[PDB]
Amino acid sequence: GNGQGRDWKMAIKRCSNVAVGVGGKSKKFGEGNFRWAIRMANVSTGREPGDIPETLDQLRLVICDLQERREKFGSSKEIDMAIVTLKVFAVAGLLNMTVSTAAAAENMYSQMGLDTRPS
Repeated sequence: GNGQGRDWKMAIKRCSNVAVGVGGKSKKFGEGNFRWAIRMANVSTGREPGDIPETLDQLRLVICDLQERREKFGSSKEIDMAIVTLKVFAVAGLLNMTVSTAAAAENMYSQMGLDTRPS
């Protein structure tokens, strides 16, 4: 629960290069995107609104719970945006791995087996 730390800002800064669209013909991820995605995920999964994931493991738990909810209740433009936004924050932010688009981050998140729930 700390979206004010300097490590948090560096994570967002890394994700500033990532595009929401599949090409160079789109927007760039902003800090508002991630705060919205995290908050929307916390409320949906019985977490406190302002709970900020510190480690990668914490974020994966949120993503797993959110994807599970999408599997049970259904998909939508909002919940898909939230899930992919967290995955971008996971790959390009915490792991610091260069991805061009959100689709690339989504693809890297799966290949590295991050979809699997930790223990």
